[PDB]
Amino acid sequence: GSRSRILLIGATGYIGRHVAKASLDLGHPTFLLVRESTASSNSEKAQLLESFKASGANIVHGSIDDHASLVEAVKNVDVVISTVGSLQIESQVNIIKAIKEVGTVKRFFPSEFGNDVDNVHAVEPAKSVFEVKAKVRRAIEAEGIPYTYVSSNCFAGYFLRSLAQAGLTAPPRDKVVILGDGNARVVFVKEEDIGTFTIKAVDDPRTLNKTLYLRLPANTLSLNELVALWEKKIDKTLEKAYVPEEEVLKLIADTPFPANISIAISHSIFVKGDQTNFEIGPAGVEASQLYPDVKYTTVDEYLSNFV
Amino acid sequence: GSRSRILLIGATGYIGRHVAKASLDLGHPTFLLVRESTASSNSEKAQLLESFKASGANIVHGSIDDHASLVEAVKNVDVVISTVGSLQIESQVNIIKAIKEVGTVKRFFPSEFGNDVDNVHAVEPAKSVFEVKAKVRRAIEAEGIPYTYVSSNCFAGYFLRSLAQAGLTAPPRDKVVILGDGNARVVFVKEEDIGTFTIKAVDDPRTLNKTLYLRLPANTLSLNELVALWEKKIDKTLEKAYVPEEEVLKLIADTPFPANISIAISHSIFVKGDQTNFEIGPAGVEASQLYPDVKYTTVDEYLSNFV
Repeated sequence: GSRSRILLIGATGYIGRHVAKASLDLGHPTFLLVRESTASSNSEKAQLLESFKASGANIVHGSIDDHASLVEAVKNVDVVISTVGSLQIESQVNIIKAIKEVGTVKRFFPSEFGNDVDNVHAVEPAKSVFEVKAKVRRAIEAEGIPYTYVSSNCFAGYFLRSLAQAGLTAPPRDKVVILGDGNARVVFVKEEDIGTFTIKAVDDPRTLNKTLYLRLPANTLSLNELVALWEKKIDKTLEKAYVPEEEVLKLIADTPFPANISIAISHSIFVKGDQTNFEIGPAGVEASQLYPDVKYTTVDEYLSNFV
Repeated sequence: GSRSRILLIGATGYIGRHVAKASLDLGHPTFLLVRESTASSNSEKAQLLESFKASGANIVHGSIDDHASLVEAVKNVDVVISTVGSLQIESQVNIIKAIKEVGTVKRFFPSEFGNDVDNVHAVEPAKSVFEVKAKVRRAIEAEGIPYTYVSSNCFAGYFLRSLAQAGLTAPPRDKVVILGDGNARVVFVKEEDIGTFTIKAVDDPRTLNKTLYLRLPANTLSLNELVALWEKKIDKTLEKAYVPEEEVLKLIADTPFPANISIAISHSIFVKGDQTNFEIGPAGVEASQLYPDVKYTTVDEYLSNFV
């Protein structure tokens, strides 16, 4: 179970909890940075930490708004994996200053785990959300810090489970709204799989100073293909609506915060096809060609459960 | 006579457009800080700008980030209204330094137009979102800028046309999901009316250093009374589902950005009832009792267009 000491900053977040679990499962010494908080006011969180120290994670008590707790937690580790929320994507500049000041960190993974922000054709407000991450990448690069940018694409438990439908928690059995032509390919990855491939890249030299894509073969399809795989399984036809790009942009302009960020990320992904409309260059590498050994849940597998 | 000059920052945003309209309709000198009118990109923006130019507005050049464009723009006015989207709220601190240097400005309206962030019982991530706006209020107050905070509660175009169902667009005809008990009262306001009441307030001594609340009597209702009114309109009863606070909190935790912000803002409004569960204090003022003049669109009138 390899050897390196990993620090998770933002362990209780949506993808952070899966990256933390797999850190423990491929057997590393896992450190979790935790800010002092009132636990009744932050219940599910306290309970998630409870279960991480029960699994064996080593809690460091800190904040990225405390350089002294950051430099300390960073001295202590080999790779730093940030999985913070959108509210503090820009505050990762603190983790960089501390990573710079310490010198002992072998690899920094910033909070990415979605689209590759240097290869999107996004419209506002999504265009600005992505530009905050891109700017942290240029700051990691300016410091000379060793990095891996994980571009894990679409969370299966959000987008696949909903069949890319804005409100849902289960695949619709009546109707779907397909944005654009429905032929842009997307890739969906189960969150627990995102956590495993991320932890497998930590010490590998093929992922040093690379963007790691998760372009998983069995998991790459268009919404047309996904609706058709599910009409088959549920053995009935869904009523469909087709929304062109122009009608999606009007929707974005006429929706307030935060739902306009949702619809604009969905234009980048489902209309523009931003997860699959560019080639992995010299500075990129793919997780299935790099770790062919990992068995990931396919879209057919994840969908058969909801049938 | 001599009418007050209004500069509006964020004029093409979701609410800024309705404020800019009303400044022009109530005969104020209207100046709009615009950076560019992008060649092919947001031509909706461009044709919005054009509409306001044709209607009488003066386009001032510059942005929240050119400090000199801002100083030069705020010196030539009496009232400054900011309606920037959530991604730039934190940067309105640029507008505070420019207003503070100029001395001239009689009133600053920060980008509020929602819940009173100083009377909120929110959970994360909404808690953190509400606080960057609370952080700006304090800074206005710290440099002693005259101000008016517009707490205009629920936008009818997002929350009333949907009957508080996320997924948007039209009131359901079958079932409805209600968060909490459905008795927490909320105030729905049509965006046009939010433009009106904001401008009615720019000169008033009664709103000077006050929080102006839109608790419009015919529009303040609980979601259980809303479903009942609509049920009556379409002469049919819907099914209801009540989600307890424990599962609302769990869903926020198990949903990614930005949808978790959406759910945490619905928790504040529809489960905590933060729009109506406090008393308007000595530094608050209410809009319909201040302006009995404005024949605001009522919920029944708004909802009739969906029958």
